[PDB]
Amino acid sequence: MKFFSLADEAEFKSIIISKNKAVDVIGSKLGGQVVSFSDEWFASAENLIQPTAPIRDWYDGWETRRHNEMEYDWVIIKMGVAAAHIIGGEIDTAFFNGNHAPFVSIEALYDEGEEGNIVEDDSRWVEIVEKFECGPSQRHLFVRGNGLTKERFTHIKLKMYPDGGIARFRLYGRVVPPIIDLAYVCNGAVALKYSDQHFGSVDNLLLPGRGHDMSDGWETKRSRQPGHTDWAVIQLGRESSFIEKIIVDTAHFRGNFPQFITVEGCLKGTWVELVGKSKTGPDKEHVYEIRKSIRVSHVKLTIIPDGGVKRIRVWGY
Amino acid sequence: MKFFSLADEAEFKSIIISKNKAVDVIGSKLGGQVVSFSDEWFASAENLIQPTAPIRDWYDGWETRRHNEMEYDWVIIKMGVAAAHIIGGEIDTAFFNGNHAPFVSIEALYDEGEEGNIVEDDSRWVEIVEKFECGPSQRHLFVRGNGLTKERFTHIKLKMYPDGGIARFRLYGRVVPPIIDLAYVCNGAVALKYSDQHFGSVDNLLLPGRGHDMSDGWETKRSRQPGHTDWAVIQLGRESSFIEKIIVDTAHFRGNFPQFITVEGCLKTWVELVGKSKTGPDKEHVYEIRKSIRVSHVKLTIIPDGGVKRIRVWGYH
Amino acid sequence: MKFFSLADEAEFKSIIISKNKAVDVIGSKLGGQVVSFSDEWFASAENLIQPTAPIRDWYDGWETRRHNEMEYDWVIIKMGVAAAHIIGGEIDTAFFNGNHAPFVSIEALYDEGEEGNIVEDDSRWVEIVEKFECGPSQRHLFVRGNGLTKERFTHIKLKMYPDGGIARFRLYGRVVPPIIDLAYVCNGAVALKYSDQHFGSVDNLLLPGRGHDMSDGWETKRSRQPGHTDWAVIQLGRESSFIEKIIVDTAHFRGNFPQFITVEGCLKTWVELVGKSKTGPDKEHVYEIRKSIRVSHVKLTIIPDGGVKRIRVWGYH
Amino acid sequence: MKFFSLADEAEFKSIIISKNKAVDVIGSKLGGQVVSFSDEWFASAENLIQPTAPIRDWYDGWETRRHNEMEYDWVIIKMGVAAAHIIGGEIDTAFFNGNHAPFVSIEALYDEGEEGNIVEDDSRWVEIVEKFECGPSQRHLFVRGNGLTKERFTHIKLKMYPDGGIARFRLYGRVVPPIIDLAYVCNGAVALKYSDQHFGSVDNLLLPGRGHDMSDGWETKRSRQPGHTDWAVIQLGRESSFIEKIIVDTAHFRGNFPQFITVEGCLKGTWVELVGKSKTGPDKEHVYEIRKSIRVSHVKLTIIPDGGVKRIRVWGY
Amino acid sequence: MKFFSLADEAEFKSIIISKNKAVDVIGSKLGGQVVSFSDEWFASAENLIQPTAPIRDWYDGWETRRHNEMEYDWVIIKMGVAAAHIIGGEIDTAFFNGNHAPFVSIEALYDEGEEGNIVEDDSRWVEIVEKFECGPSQRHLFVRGNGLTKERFTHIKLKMYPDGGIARFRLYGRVVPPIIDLAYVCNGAVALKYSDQHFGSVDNLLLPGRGHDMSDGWETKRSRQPGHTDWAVIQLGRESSFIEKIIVDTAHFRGNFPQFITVEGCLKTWVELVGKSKTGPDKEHVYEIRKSIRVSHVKLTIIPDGGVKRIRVWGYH
Amino acid sequence: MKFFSLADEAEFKSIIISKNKAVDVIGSKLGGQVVSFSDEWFASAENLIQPTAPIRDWYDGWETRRHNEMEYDWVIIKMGVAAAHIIGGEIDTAFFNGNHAPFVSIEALYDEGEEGNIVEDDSRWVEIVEKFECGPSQRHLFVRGNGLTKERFTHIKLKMYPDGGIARFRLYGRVVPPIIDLAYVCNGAVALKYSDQHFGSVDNLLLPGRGHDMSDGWETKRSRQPGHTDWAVIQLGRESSFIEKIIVDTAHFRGNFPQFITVEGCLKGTWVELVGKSKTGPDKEHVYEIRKSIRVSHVKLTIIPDGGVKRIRVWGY
Repeated sequence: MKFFSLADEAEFKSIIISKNKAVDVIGSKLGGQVVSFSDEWFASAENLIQPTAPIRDWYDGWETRRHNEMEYDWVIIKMGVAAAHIIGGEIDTAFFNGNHAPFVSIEALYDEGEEGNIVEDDSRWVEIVEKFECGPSQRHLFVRGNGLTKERFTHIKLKMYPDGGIARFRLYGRVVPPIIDLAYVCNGAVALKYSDQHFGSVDNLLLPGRGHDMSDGWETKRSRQPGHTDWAVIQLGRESSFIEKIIVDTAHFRGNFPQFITVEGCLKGTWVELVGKSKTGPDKEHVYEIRKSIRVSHVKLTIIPDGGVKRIRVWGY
Repeated sequence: MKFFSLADEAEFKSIIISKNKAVDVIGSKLGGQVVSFSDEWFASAENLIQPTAPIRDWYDGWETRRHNEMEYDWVIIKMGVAAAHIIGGEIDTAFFNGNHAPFVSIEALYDEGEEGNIVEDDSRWVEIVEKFECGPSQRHLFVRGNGLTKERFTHIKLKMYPDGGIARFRLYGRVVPPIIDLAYVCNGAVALKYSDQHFGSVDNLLLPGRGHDMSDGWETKRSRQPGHTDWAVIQLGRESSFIEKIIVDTAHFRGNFPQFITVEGCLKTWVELVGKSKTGPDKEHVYEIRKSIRVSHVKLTIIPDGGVKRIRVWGYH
Repeated sequence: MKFFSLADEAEFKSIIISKNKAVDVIGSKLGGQVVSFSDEWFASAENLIQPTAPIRDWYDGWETRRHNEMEYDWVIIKMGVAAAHIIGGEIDTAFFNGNHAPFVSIEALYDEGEEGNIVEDDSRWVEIVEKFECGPSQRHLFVRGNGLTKERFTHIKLKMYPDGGIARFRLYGRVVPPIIDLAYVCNGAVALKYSDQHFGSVDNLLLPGRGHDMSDGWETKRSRQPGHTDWAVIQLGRESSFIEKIIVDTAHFRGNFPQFITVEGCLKTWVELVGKSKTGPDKEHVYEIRKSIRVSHVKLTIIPDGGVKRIRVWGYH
Repeated sequence: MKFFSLADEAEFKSIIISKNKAVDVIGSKLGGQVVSFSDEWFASAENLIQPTAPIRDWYDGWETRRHNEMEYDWVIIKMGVAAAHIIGGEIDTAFFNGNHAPFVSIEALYDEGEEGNIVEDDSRWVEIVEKFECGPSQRHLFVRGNGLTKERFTHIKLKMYPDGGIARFRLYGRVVPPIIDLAYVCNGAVALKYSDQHFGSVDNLLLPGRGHDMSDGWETKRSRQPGHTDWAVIQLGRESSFIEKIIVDTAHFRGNFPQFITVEGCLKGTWVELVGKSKTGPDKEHVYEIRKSIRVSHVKLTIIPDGGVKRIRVWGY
Repeated sequence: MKFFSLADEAEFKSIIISKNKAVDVIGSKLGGQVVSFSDEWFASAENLIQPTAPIRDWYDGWETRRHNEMEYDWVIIKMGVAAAHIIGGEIDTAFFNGNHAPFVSIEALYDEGEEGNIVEDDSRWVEIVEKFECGPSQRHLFVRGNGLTKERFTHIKLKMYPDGGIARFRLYGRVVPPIIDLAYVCNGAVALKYSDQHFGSVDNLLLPGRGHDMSDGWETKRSRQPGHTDWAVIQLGRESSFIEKIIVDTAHFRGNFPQFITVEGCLKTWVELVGKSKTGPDKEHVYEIRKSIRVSHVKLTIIPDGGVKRIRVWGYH
Repeated sequence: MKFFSLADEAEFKSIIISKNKAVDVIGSKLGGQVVSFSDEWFASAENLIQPTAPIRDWYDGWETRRHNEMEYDWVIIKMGVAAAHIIGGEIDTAFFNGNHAPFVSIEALYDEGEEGNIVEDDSRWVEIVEKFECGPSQRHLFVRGNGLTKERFTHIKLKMYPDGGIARFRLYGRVVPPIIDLAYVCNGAVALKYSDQHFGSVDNLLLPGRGHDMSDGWETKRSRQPGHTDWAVIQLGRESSFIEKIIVDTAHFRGNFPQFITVEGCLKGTWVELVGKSKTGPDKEHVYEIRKSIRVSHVKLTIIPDGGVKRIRVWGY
């Protein structure tokens, strides 16, 4: 289990995103749910998986009562996705300076069907991340020493020895997919690179639903340089052959949506235009019928000159 | 399709709950999620499936802009449940007087796996409920003339002609079963009878997770006469042959948790499965049975009253 | 001086609106401003001229301290309009039960230019409305027996004997006209008829600026029958001889702006000045006429309903 | 067009106030109004002219949608005063770091009478301040290269190429006046110098109305030094000959109003007492009958030992 | 023990106020303080003695958890007063419907000095009020059949059988007198009659300190007929022989303080002690008498109405 | 009168607490009340004695109107305790930077019985702390040059020459006590030393009542070191001989109450166990019957491994 410091978050993201095409599979934004837990006295376990960063001044996180008599506190979380292989994750103890979780370990298990709610007592649990030490009010970026778990997993269990507080818990993993949305996160797609993110993130583009407001989308500052543009490179969770339609949803972007957009395709060198410059409108699902055969592995959305987009869909085989 | 007036809700349930063994398969509490919609100008589409009763003042409901160019507005909702057969539902237009939905019609569709977010266009959409008329600020309890739909669906589509507002949308259906939690709502269990429901319904007993607070559970009024007790009759999604674990969870109930609880089983005459046991607060109570019985309906008894969050029943057959 | 009961508001308007062509010349919405007052101990004098109806709970009104040493309390208000002849007004004592104004009397005055803030002392103050009696928590609609005052004024003074509270003070008067906006309230135009007023009155159509939000405009209920339309009949401050520009402004109406609008002219039989045109949201619609017509009353028609912020009509004569 | 930095605001105020006797003639505090504008999506154009300084955390200013297709956005503001000559002004882009207006130019025009609402299209518009560049989150103090415009103006137009945000817009100008209030701002009077201002400003003394609270008055910290005093030198908008009465209004100053006051007069060298030490009371209009003939150009109010005053009036010829 | 219905409150007071000369000796306003309690799970025990009437929504009252193992829940309250004899009180179960206190009983105890906080256990606790039954959301005005208790107490104990909620608990008793303030509540004075009580009762006149705001005083409605006056008849804790100072305190009454006040004395025919004097706001009015009179009941007269905070009367005997 | 700086607060506390066994006898937390005052215009005199530290952004303190004509402003405060000897105190002018009280002096007086409310005019007042200078926004720790006043006192009077603001006023004094609670503050007990205080203070343990929430108790951070503990040494206000029972109340500490506690006794050298390790529960009054004879002067409560306690009682002779 190698650790990373804020100083090298760049490298950490590289090991996680670019090299292992993984995502925070327990995040609520994508479907993650809290199945159970041992205690939740000062702050709810649900706080652990929210998309927003921890706020202060009540605590934004999971804090249990004091003096646990059990060897550890715990929580069981079900991935939003069908299953995935784990590479690493984050444990943020933000604003918990002292009463933070002293040590933490993670376990996983695979449950064929939604037969019921998993119990912490289940015999299928398996250690995914050996016990390690946490520091106060900080982020712990960690990767498994051997990398991607060779087994598939559906539920994960966080353990805090013996109790305390954790602000956020992120667990990155390679989605094991179930005509389909090739750029859908639940199908294995992930956001790779991007010009910039002001609010929201490029990985919001590959999510379920149209969202609730502009916060769950991808937005970029108001630029001024001529010929300026913004872009996001998504790696479809499965190389295409036939792309029927590409959808660019600007839902909730009413006064800051892009002026034009263009989509391109690349195969694991040259980029090919799939949807040339197209004037876009506010809060709409602009649908582009491609009906073309191409072997693309990556898609690139370009916002011009900048703006906000909620989602991008790429239906095909 | 028959409609029921408020003074007939008693019979309405009879049709959907006792007879058809249905439950609200699109509500959030259970996993219902908005996939998309044509517009949400004045009020968010997600409000539709909330578990709370509409609240006044912003509008606690769904509302599109005026003068729709298309023939109707729509919202696409994915079932929380794995699949279900439909019988009817509720369309509450609360607090929308005049600008309420003139007409509504419902369509269902069956999609195998989360390939992506279904589109209005999809040629699999079929009419499940013929277009009927809505009135100002009221509830519309309806049931399909032909009872349950022979087919089973995973997503439903609501159509409002041509635009306006709907406060709530409940769609009732019989869940299709995917050791298993035999009382778990996802496996087809439903609550038929209850002695009392002061706060939170009895159908909360059979849901995923442990919830957020006392509101997603079952709570009865405070009683005074000796020997008084409250109960909930639950129909297992399948008859049992063997039962290993029964779990009564009082999570979140700290000052009003029941004093003692018992669990009796029946085949449709009652047999004791769990003898009178003193319960505690915000705790999971695990009772080992290791016995074999052919019970179909279970009955939780809390004494003298109080609240319980969940009841699990692990068995076979 | 005659008074009208609520069940007579219908006739009240007839007298002031249709007959005398008056408008509330001291309200803030139109430019009314408090110049000074003798006291505002419990509630601000500025509340008097607000466009909203009194709201309960602080007191939404004007209230002076108890036991006034002088004979009466007073407030001096300057007309928004350039000058006007008075017919009557409203004195709403809403929510002031018992400590309401026992008596009230009104005085007017004509001051050329903004030399400074007029004083109570000024020897130009003349009685326009004889001292009458007010009752607890109610509205007092009154009209001068001698109709319009032969003279024209710029400031008015309200006297409360000897102290107490008044929720609202409306003073109706016929504006004195200073290419010109012939429908502009400052030039003497007034709205006589309207098919409907769900939110915001039709007299908002003829005001300065584009307003703040949807509240300072005209909005009609959402309609359902085909071919339904809503309208507003406006009397120009002067008959036209030539009309160059007509402008329909829907500023702030983004989801309920009208679909199409038309403008007909009449001389007091209607003539089309602006043919059916599709309108947009939060936009100014400029229609060139370059024609000559002797119209006195204009009529805006929005289809099928919705809201409009302003209507301008530039002409001659 | 010479610019000034916060470092030399002192000199800027000198060029504007002392040398050109000008005031912020479009300020709402004095009567400035927003007539129209091109867009107002993120923040209202009315925010531009409010008396208070820009606050943060919604934006306190004027921000338009993105990617304007028109060459520039704009707003038309009507001065509170009858007319004035312009010398300069301020453009604050506070808290707009990046999305601020890249460039700005100002235009003016004179409209004989309130014939209607001016259109940005009017042919009378005249460039008053050539296009210049703005920086992020900062104040831009600017003066016209040639100084006071030889022409009179009533409306001014701010243009933002092509869109963005401006926090505040101040436009200083010499008021062209219409027995009168010689110290009335609408008559050309201006606050020249002053010992100090804690809350509110000395220029609040020459405003219309009695105000709403202590914020629109002039207040000084609680001093302790013996024989300490505070003063404000106003320059009447017109040399006097006969001063009938001087009014000192302490409206809204109930616990921090001055203990004594004295008024003096000077002619453009020696100061002459007009109202000697006079014990003052709370929330009152202390009226001093002078009935004296004097050629004063400047008036000086002295607060002892300190305190709060709402307004000072000086009636005469 | 007799109970009185609301339509009998008139008689209730007669018994406790005029006859027995009692006052609410446990309310906070007067010094009542919670010493301890068995439980406060859903609602704080301190709410019981608040001077305000119960307010809805949290619960404005006292509420213990469900299923008490002991026979009853309890709260221990220490009298503000030095000691008192009990006659009866009020038990308001407002807003507690069903989960209200089934039964209640009261016990008193006399402890010399503040040795510590009394315990439920203490063998000095004696029954003062036999266990009676309470109903849902209502007031219970009761009086002891045997009138005043022969003994005097310092602390009282409320017992709720077995658990539930009580909104308010008033306990009436005749205070035991420890130059002295002869009208001071702690010396046994009580208010018998008043002409009017619009805001705040007359018994506030005789309390410790000057209070917090206008709410802890006596305020009468605004009157209109000439010569109208309001009064309060107060019974001194002892007859006077000599009276040196009378003090009328209008602290906090700034805009509704009385205009003039007078004070007459009587022996139980009235004699003037303080002649008509003009009163001021938020000020203490000290009137020297230096005379000897055998008065027992004093009478404060405010003209024409208004509010007064306190009335002190220093004398001998 | 020697002063102390924040730098030597440690020494100041030593002179006050350890050497003179004194406490803040006018604090509201212990019973202190405001009897009267000269003015309270900007901020209530009651703010002076609240237990919490001064907050900002209305002012948290006592601020009077400006320009007092009287030689000084003042306030009369009654100690919560029966009487005490004074050693020193604190005057905090927090957040009052400039308008703070320039000078201050303190007076005291003894009133046999609660005969009435003391007047600032009383002849018994005695100078306890000669007039001294205060600085802006700071704490003034001061001790009487000669120390403990040889006389007993019940009321104290703060004087501010001539007016301004004081944030807090603390007056430490040795309590003159009235089977009893030997560790009760009202009996002369005081908190001496302690391992640490996170929230609340160790001196909260010796207070009246059970409190309102966790803020009026003694709590320590969540520790992690093995064998870690927390303790508080109380000095009984009177050496014991027979200790009947010791009570440890953990009221309001539900999730952070200690796991075990032990009480010890010492005589003015060796510590003796009085209550050995005892598992403690939440929100309960753990009662320990000692029924032992011992000459202890000091008591020591030990929290293990840490936690929160509301009060400790020690009944005996």
